[PDB]
This record gives sequence, structure tokens and C-alpha cells, in this order.
Amino acid sequence: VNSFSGYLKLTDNVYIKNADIVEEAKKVKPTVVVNAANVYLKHGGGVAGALNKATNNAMQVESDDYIATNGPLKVGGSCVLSGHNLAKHCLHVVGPNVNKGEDIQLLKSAYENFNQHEVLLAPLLSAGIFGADPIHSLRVCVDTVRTNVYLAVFDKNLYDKLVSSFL
Ligand SMILES: O=C(O)c1ncccc1O
Repeated sequence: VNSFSGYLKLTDNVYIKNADIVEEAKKVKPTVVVNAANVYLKHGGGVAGALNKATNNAMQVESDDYIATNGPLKVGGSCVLSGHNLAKHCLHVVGPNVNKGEDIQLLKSAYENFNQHEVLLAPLLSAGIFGADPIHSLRVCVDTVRTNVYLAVFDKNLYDKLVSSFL
């Protein structure tokens, strides 16, 4: 049993809810919240900008020190950093950004990072301002992630379309 409430069950291991991931993290304090990161961990907008704002910019300060030490992530890669006031840990995962011309086949690699964590609160990778089709992102999630993932979908219209169209 866990703390997640009001989710629709899609499969054995994937759950979905119309929710603001920031507000969901604040309520649940999950072990792991996933950030929709870029390779530079520049948390300007989208999910990343919202998570970082909720940490009062402490996520960005920590991220800048990580990049200064380790250099950029890979597209499809991830790193584990603090969850600050939102979670124990934040898993920063870089999905391909279609609006930068990145290979959508890297979306599966991105989701494979989730398998290193037993339970996660996450957004749909490469959705929103990363430009991928969210229906596709949900299909890759279900077909890649084997651990227990709680997907918070910010937009109600998109949530309803994702549920209605789910095979
Ligand atoms: O549902 C999303 O894609 C989302 N986007 C931006 C900020 C928070 C979110 O949960």
C-alpha cells in the first residue's frame, strides 16, 4: 500500500491522474519525483520550471553545481539529485525535445531510467514543451517501465484524451 490517491489504474504498474505534479509532490512527499529535465539542467519552463520554482530555486542552485562538476547529461539519460521540499529525491530525466530535432527513439531509453526506482511520481516524458505526442509517450511508458509509476497529467483535456484513447 502507498499514499497515492485518486489515480486511474492503466496496467499492473502504471497509474494516471489529472494533477499538478508540484501540488501532488507537496502532498505525497514521494521517495522519487521525476523532472522533465534538459541536458544542461536549466529548469526554465514546463514541468522543470514549475518544480524549480516550488523549491525557491534551490533545485537550480544544486543543478548548476552538478553540471559544473560532471558536465551535461545525455539525451535519454538521468541523474539523481535532492527532492528538496517536494520529495526525498528528484530523478532528472532527459527525454528527446522534438522542438530541437532529437531522435524520438530516445524516449524509450529515457523511460528505462525509471526502472532503477521501485515507485515514482512522474510527468509524461517529452510531452508539453518538449513537443512529442503525449499519447505516444504514454504508450512508451507502459511498454518500458516495469516499476510502479504514478503519472500526474497537468491538463484536464489531455488527461481525458489519454484515458479515452488508451489501448
Ligand atoms: O502535466 C504536465 O505536463 C505539467 N506541465 C507543466 C507543469 C506541471 C505539469 O504536471
